[PDB]
Amino acid sequence: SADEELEALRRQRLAELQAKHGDPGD
Repeated sequence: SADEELEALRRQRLAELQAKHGDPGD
């Protein structure tokens, strides 16, 4: 799981972060 393992790592840190993203600029 060279890429796979990291995939969970990068998705874990990425998916979560990318989920709390946004920018209304109000």
